[PDB]
Amino acid sequence: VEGLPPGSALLVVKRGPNAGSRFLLDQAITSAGRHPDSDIFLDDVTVSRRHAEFRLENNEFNVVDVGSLNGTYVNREPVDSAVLANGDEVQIGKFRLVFLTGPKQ
Repeated sequence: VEGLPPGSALLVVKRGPNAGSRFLLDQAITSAGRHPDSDIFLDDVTVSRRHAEFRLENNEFNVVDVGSLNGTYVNREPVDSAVLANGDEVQIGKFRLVFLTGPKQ
């Protein structure tokens, strides 16, 4: 995705309550959950208060499950963590997201 701040990435909701919504990943830790102060607020009972984190580490974005009830899935597989690649699908509750790489630093 050319039109993003250098070093950032984007998560797009492909399916779910807010299909079309998208969220910038441009910080060391981006929280995703039903907690009201989540950086990515996914307000559905299928989503844990603190469900996952998108972490920027060694110039790579990783998704980390932080003890969700239903799990965090990357390409349909539940993971404790995964280094994300362009086009990877991430499922958090009933939200189906795709991870898109942005421009380099």
